[PDB]
Amino acid sequence: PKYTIVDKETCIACGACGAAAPDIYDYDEDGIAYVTLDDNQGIVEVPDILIDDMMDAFEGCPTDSIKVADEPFDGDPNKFE
Ligand SMILES: *SCCNC(=O)CCNC(=O)[C@H](O)C(C)(C)COP(=O)(O)OP(=O)(O)OC[C@H]1O[C@@H](n2cnc3c(N)ncnc32)[C@H](O)[C@@H]1OP(=O)(O)O
Ligand code: F3S
Repeated sequence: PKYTIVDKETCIACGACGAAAPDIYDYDEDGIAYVTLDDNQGIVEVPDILIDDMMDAFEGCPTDSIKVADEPFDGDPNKFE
């Protein structure tokens, strides 16, 4: 399975992610992206139908704040860094 999460400390509101995968990434009140599947905790498996969009957002983010992994992040966007 794939999991995704936004590192809110490195996100600078580039806005590429919400457009590429609106069913995965949205913006909080401060304009910072987060994953709507699981309240940005990187624990819900990304639906198969949304993998391509996820990849588009992952590749498009200028700050590499979107992370993609094969195991849950359990809330830590830098777990695999
Ligand atoms: S990043 C936010 C803080 N930065 C700024 O405000 C920077 C001013 N913008 C820039 O200098 C350029 O936008 C970036 C991309 C930061 C540096 O350019 P890149 O050469 O790395 O190039 P890309 O052009 O491929 O970025 C493409 C995409 O970025 C998304 N995008 C660009 N500009 C915007 C705005 N204004 N709003 C939303 N998205 C924007 C698009 O998703 C686009 O990429 P896709 O790969 O097609 O999804
Ligand atoms: S900088 Fe933030 S707004 Fe989305 S494209 Fe990258 S996570």
